[PDB]
Amino acid sequence: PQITLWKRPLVTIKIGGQLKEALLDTGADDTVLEEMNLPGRWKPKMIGGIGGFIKVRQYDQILIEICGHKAIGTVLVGPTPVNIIGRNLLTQIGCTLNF
Amino acid sequence: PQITLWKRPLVTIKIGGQLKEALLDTGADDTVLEEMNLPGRWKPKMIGGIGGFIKVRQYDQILIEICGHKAIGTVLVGPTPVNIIGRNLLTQIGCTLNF
Ligand SMILES: CCOP(=O)(COc1ccc(C[C@H](NC(=O)O[C@H]2CO[C@H]3OCC[C@H]32)[C@H](O)CN(CC(CC)CC)S(=O)(=O)c2ccc(N)cc2)cc1)OCC
Repeated sequence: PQITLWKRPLVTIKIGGQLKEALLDTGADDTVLEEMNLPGRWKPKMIGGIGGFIKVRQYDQILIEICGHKAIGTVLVGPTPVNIIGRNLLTQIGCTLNF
Repeated sequence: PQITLWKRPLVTIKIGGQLKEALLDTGADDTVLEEMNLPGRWKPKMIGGIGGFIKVRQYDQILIEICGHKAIGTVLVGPTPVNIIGRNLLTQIGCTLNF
């Protein structure tokens, strides 16, 4: 689809078999989701945003469906203000900016 | 043009007679630029992201040229680590997400 930006570009995602809403965020290098339970091993990591740095749980090679497009990659879980899909998965679903 | 997301979507902008590099950021509601001494009146504001909030100065009706496309609207100025073009101006240059 083509998505205009008059409103936040929120889409439904499916991860761990559960549905959620997430923001397509071209300014995010990485995908960061709010606190949730995900199976498999995870490594503690840090990521920085406009307000400073936070501690997150890094899950590698995670299956995640974004607006009907499948991705498999790194998902960070932690106290982000909102669920964001970053460039590491936006590239996988073929997302581009166009103007 | 079409911008892929393999790397950060950085482009040249022109504001207050200065050229700068800025991130085209669909995750940012509003444009926030690194510290610069703009003229005119302003209002204090707090914007939040990963890590918490920062204090910024809100200027209204500021002209920004983004890749030769002219836009005018709210521009926040403060201690952001990166120049960020948010949705308030991305809409004005016809920018969309596509996959
Ligand atoms: C310590 C920093 O290190 P740096 O290298 C790069 O810092 C940054 C790089 C990009 C961004 C931009 C930010 N990206 C981000 O948080 O992404 C993080 C996860 O992915 C990696 O990749 C980049 C960082 C992490 C979002 O796109 C936009 N935000 C909102 C979003 C939705 C609520 C927040 C999830 S907002 O808060 O900024 C914002 C809020 C209101 C506004 N009116 C305007 C902006 C901020 C800082 O610079 C120092 C050398």
